[PDB]
Amino acid sequence: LHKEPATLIKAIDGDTVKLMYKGQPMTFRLLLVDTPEFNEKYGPEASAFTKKMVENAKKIEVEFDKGQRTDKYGRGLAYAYADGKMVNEALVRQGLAKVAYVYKGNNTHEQLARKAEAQAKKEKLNIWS
Ligand SMILES: Cc1cn([C@H]2C[C@H](OP(=O)(O)O)[C@@H](COP(=O)(O)O)O2)c(=O)[nH]c1=O
Ligand SMILES: [Ca+2]
Repeated sequence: LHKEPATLIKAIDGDTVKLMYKGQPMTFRLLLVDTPEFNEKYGPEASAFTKKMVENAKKIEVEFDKGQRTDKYGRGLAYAYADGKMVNEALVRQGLAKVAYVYKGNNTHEQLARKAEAQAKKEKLNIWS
């Protein structure tokens, strides 16, 4: 997989963000994860976590997997990086997202995400508390 440039337009919630990609505004949904909705427990903390990561980043990148690049709602499906650190994995590591929506052929980082989830669960963090 390859990292490509993008710039932040605006934070949305724990697992969606509006980015400019190839010069066009798009909503991105983060692959392999599910954060709580803002109305749910840990939703606001997940939103804040993603917001801080993407707003503080000097460089945002997106990486598409091998399969579908947009979902049925027109959202981009990607792994997002802030100053080289994967947002998707970082949310799971912090117990702010569950590994979820693992579809075959867009699952390159599944192992990495599951290992983060195991560690978060062992530490009893947030969702796992
Ligand atoms: C993350 C992801 C979500 N989706 C779709 C499945 C779910 O459909 P439904 O809306 O029919 O439940 C939805 C969940 O996204 P959200 O968690 O943002 O609600 O997005 C994909 O199709 N591919 C993906 O990789
Ligand atoms: Ca969600």
